[PDB]
Amino acid sequence: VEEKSIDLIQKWEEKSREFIGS
Repeated sequence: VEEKSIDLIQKWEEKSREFIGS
């Protein structure tokens, strides 16, 4: 299994944007 991990570090690629966004 290695799909769950991709969700935890993809959500982070949107999190990054949450940075300077807020």
